[PDB]
Amino acid sequence: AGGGVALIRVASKLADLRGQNEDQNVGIKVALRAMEAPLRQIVLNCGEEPSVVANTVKGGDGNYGYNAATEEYGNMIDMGILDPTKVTRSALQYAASVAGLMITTECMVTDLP
Amino acid sequence: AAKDVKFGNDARVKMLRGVNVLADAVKVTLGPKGRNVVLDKSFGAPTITKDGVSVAREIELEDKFENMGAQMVKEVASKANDAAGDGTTTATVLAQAIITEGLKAVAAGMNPMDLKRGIDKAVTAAVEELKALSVPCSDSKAIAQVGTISANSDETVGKLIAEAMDKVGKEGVITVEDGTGLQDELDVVEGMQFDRGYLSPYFINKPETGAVELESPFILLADKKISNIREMLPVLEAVAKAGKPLLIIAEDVEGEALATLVVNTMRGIVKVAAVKAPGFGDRRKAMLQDIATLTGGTVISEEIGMELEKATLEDLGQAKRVVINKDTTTIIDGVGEEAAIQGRVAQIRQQIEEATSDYDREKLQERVAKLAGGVAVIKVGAATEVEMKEKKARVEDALHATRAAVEEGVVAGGGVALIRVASKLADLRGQNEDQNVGIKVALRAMEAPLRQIVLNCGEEPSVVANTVKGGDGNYGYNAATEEYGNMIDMGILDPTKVTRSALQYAASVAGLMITTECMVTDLP
Amino acid sequence: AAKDVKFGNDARVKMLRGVNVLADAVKVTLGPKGRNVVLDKSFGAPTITKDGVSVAREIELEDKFENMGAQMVKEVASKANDAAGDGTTTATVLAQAIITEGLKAVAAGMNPMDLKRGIDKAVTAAVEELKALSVPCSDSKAIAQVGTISANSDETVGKLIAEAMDKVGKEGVITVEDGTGLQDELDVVEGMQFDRGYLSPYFINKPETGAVELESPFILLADKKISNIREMLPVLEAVAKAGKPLLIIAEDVEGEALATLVVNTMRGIVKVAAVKAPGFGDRRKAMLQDIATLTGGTVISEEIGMELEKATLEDLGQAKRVVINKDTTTIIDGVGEEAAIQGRVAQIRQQIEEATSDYDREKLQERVAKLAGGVAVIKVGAATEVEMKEKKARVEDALHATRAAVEEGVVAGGGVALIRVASKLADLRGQNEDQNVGIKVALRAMEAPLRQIVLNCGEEPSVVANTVKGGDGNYGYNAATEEYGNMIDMGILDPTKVTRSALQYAASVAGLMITTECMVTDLP
Amino acid sequence: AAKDVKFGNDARVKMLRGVNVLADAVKVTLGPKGRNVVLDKSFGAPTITKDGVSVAREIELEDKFENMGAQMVKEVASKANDAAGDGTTTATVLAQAIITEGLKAVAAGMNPMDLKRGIDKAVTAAVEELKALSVPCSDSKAIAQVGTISANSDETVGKLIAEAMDKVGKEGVITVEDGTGLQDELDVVEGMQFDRGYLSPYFINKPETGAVELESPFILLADKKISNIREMLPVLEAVAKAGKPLLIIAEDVEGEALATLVVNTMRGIVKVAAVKAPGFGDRRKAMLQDIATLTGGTVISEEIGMELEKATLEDLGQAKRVVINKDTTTIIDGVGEEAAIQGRVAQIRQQIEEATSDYDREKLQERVAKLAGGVAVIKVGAATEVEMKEKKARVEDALHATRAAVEEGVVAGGGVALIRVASKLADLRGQNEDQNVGIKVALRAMEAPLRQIVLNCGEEPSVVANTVKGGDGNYGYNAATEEYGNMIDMGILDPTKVTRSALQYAASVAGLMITTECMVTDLP
Repeated sequence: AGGGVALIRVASKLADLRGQNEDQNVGIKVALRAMEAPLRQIVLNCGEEPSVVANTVKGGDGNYGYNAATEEYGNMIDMGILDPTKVTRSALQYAASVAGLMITTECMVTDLP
Repeated sequence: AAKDVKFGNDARVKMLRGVNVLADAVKVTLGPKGRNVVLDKSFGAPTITKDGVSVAREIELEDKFENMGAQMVKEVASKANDAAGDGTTTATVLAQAIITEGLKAVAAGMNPMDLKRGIDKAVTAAVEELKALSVPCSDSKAIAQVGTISANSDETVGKLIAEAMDKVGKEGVITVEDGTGLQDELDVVEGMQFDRGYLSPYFINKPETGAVELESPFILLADKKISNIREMLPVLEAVAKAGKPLLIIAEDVEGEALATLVVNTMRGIVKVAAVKAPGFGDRRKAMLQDIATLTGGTVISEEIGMELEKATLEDLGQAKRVVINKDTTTIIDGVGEEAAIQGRVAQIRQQIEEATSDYDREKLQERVAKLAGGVAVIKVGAATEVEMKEKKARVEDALHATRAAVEEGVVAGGGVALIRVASKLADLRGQNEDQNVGIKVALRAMEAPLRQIVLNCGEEPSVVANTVKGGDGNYGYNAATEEYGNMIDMGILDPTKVTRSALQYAASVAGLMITTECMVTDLP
Repeated sequence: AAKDVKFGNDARVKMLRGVNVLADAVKVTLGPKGRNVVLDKSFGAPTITKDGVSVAREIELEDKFENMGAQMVKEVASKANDAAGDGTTTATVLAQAIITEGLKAVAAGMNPMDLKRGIDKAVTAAVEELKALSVPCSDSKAIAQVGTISANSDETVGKLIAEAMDKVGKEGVITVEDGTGLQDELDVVEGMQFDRGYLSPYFINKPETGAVELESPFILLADKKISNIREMLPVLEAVAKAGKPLLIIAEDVEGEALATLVVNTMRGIVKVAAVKAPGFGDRRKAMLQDIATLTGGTVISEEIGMELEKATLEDLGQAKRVVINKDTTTIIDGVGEEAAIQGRVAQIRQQIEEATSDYDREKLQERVAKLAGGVAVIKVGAATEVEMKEKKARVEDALHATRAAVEEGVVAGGGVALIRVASKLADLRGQNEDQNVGIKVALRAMEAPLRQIVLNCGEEPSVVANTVKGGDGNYGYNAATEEYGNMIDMGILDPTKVTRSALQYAASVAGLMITTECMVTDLP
Repeated sequence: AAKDVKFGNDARVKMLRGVNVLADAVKVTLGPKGRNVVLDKSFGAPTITKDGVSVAREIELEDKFENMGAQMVKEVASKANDAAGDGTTTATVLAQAIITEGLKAVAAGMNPMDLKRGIDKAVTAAVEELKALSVPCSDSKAIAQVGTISANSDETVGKLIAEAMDKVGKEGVITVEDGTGLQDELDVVEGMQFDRGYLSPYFINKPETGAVELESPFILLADKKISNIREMLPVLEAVAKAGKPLLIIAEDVEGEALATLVVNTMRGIVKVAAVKAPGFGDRRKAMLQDIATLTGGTVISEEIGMELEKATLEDLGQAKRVVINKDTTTIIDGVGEEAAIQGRVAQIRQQIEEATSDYDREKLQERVAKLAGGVAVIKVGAATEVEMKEKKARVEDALHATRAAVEEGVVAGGGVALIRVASKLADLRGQNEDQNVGIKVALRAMEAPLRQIVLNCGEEPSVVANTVKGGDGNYGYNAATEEYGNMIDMGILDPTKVTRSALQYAASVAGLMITTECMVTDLP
């Protein structure tokens, strides 16, 4: 289900995930909120309320989501808002990789201005 | 002196900056989960309070234009608080929301006068909707419930308020006093209360409550306007050598008389409070005569023959305790003959019997009610002096809230009445598009306070607001328990008068600010 | 006046800076190996002290907001010191740790209200754990041991306090006076103590202890709120010509009377201390009558008829010595006929035996206990005057420490009680993640004081902290000997009251500062 | 390299400043009473112009953001000019009005997407209203009228264009070039015009007129694409030894052949052009065969087995005069036997009456009409060169305006059509309120050009605009004569195409700029 609702559905499913350490739990919550973010950005571009739409989509299940183009909810597959699973998976994995590399960054070397 | 003048957009921008500063200072203390503001004191120990009234009182900005905007918002909030007993923070945040949206519209090119018309129409419709949504508080059960709610769910204050309003009536005068013993005491004593207050604010005996209180004071009654002090210099000297304070009420006190009264008050040698006589003309003279009988004194009338130099300590009226406030003055348990009061009530009621005009009948009925009903005194008793003072303050707050409730009922508190009303007024339209924009501005502004409360609670404002708007009636969001349902059952009650006054005063100040085009103020 | 307003992050950072400055100033004086702080003086000779109370007393910063935060921490630390007698530095460092960690968590994006909830829950659990860990100090041997420990391992002071308490009772009143001979002297004299303090600090005769002492003073007994000076002017003149000190106890002292009393104290012509009457109402009248009988004087009452003008020296109350502090006032050896004392105590006992209600019975029982117990005066003696002053200071410090011990027991001192309680509470949980993080913050803050002490000792903080954590019971690290063991047996004791009060006040101030969102202060 | 970014409001205000500078520079020349704009050239003599095209070309801002906003409005205005033939100033002022009002609305808080939707809806309705209001231009008298007023009220051009349209229909091909004598003569020659121009702007012989003009060209007709020079250099050497210009007609010219032909053109050894073959597939080959028959030459096609190497002068196409523009070219007097044209039109004719698919049916109609219609050339003569060149410019502008009027019609000029359409579209509404705001913005923006014209005329524009709105039909205000009436009767008129294109492109650029949130540009 495209339009950034696959990530919010996955985050809703994974809201019960846990880690070995409290910092791992904080990281999991960070990842879930980040997964929430793209749909919020889309509906902010649409001019609607981000949090209300995000919570409404979270309440639903399956491929039910908010259609940005028509500003009306329902099954995202039927209206034709399809994003390939590979696209979303690769985007999420690469964003996670770059963010993990950047969070652990401690030092830099650059040419002086 | 030289003045700095701003025109058009710049003045409104400065005004918006000032209002935003004041509203952000006072708005974090809204709701049960409201934050606290730390106020600096010259002594050294800062004061940390969750009361928005003190935060608004302490706010004053360096920039003149922003300072004046903040002062106007402060003045309207204080007027709302005095009229209703609460809602300073609610009035300020409502005003800020209306102001921001209206100034945005004005910058868009909207007509300020049409915007003000739309705001006024929407607020009038909101007042009508609030009156429709209110529930009566006539039965003693609801009175006790409201009194309990006001003082942090304490049943004791509720039953004391309920029994006081049963003994004296919903329209009677109820005053609190320190309890000698542990058990709370309620007694009814003769007395009256009028709407006239002190001439200048400095006569306040206790700055914490902003009111004037006297123990066993003398009562002075003059039928002429007091301007000269030499006339009653012997009277004040006799009062000072007697020891007991003196309360003077006449047509007016001003000039050198008021100046020397302030001098005596600030020096502390003589503590005397001045309050204008109630009413005007024949009604004023009749009320003065009634007060003379109540306190056992004599009215100093120039035309009759008595004069201030001729007044002696015997002529002065006497009471055991009086309370003076800028909005009203209370006389409690004045030493006077009960037979004299019986004669006065008999002559007033026969005057009513022979009266013809409706206005005179109503005024005489008000006089006889305020003369014969008396004052119901609540003696708040506890086990410790500090907890006695705390309980007295809580009882006074509960009494004010219950008075507002019995005057106008109670709506669902916690800022959900405003959002319910704004949801009910979705179809309101004006005669102009600018009026419709103003109406939408007013609706969003009424939405705002609940959003601010739930933002202080840390939850999402928009989701909670939409969930509350989805419901109907008194259904809303509870801030303390973070769970929805009926607000009346959970005890989150705000008097309809408080919300109505806050909304109306916020609308008035917002309209005055939107229709503002220029200033005059002193240079830095 | 114009005000400078800070919102959210900036205000919290300013408070963090101020608290950090004050805490770094005061924390270097923690522990036996604590450093010392140099304090400037206008005279020229700097004051070098290892006492954190003074270091806090002369902290005040140039930045208004940092000064506000530092003054909040100073006020709560002073409240802890007054309530307990010690723990100013511990409370300050605990507050700094909680504030720093809580501000970090708030900047992380979490709800401050849930953080404060978690802090309060963890601190309540810590108080319960401290109550569980405390050992009784009721018998004479533990009392003497605690007194010895408090007075720098001096057995004479501890044992003297031991028999003083055994003679007067653990709840009895004990005062310290200068002795004449070398040998210490203990005696019991008739007297009583009440918690009514002085009106203003301007009456403090000796600033080093912050108390008021009068040798052979005259006690005024008035049943009315002192407001006018002309009433007791003849009494003041008679006392001045007598030359003995004067003391007033009444319902309240305010206005020109208080102003002229302060003026006279500054001039020194007449030494007068202003103290309110104990209790309120009929109970206050009863306590005033008890004091009158104790001093042999007569109560000047409005209902009797005689006034302050008609008062005479022989009707005026007299005592050998009185001590006045902001928290309490003590009457020592009031000159009164013993027959009247036994008559009054007998009539109090028959009132008790005829009393019915539990509250009145308890009030009369405490009244008779304080009336009949008397005052056990301690006359500390030494060969040299300066060493006798030092011994008196040690005796009074040991007296406060032993009072705290007998009130709430003793725990393993040196900051290891907090780390043991944190080890016990490491399994605590809250209703939300923010509450859990707040509990962790509170536990780490409780860890902090031992780390600071061992850092002052120069050893490794974390290693010693974890080594003490691995232990159980009162096992802990000794700062002086740099080797572990049972803290109780090694002579390092802190009263449970001191630690509990320090932790509670640090938690309260930290929650108030974490929930702070806005400020109002005067511009530079 | 490194780039500076602006977001949200700052980007919009920068773009607004740039568009404001552009519009204030270009709109002062709007209307018959337009002001003068002086422009520098590095040569030494400033130029003074009253046309908006030159000012728009010469204008740009030093700051990158304002600059790029100016160039985007400039490029949409240039697109409007290229499509319609005029209207750069009207399109630019319309764009400025929409942009200003829409950015004000966006700053007010309305959603930019809904604003763009409303603007687009209003503009589509305006296009429909303009189509309804358009007066058809098909009569020869209407052709004379549009040619006259379009050429500064010069009627001779009106009649000349009239018999041009009479000879070669309304949709035929009409051209004007330099001529001899005093009289103006018209002749029709066998020719056509397809929509292919030069592949590179460096092939141009007459940069002043922007046309690759060749006198007696000798064209090449190669069906295959030309990349290198080996197979096509025999043609170059043949035309070099024959001394005739070469033109190139091919499916697509690429490789270094284009570069070397441009180089040889620069050196002046031989003039060589390059024009694409219109269409693609087999239709392009068929119409290339048609061109070969028209010019009497042979097509070089790889499908028929022959190649470009053996292309010689005797078996290749030739023409008398060809004008190559950027988008289309005109072949004039294709030399060749008329029997070839007769055979070709016959073959195309049976292609019509045995055509199966409709689309191909209309395609064959246009092909046969284009081939058999011919090209009409008009010859302009006068006394000296300067006035006949001025007449050349006037005739070219009149011909373009006549073509536009024939294509879409004639509406009232001077912005009367826009104000009339805006008045007629007063009740348009959208789905959302922001859409209605955008519709009102578009209506006021299309009101604006007439107001600007009146302001240039010296009169205040509000009264004139309301007076013209009060009227109906083509009634409007004549700026030149300072009076009202039927705008067509006074003759001041413009083609419907110009107004429609100006409105469309102004709306497009305004929506694009309204929806802009981020701007990326190089650092200063």
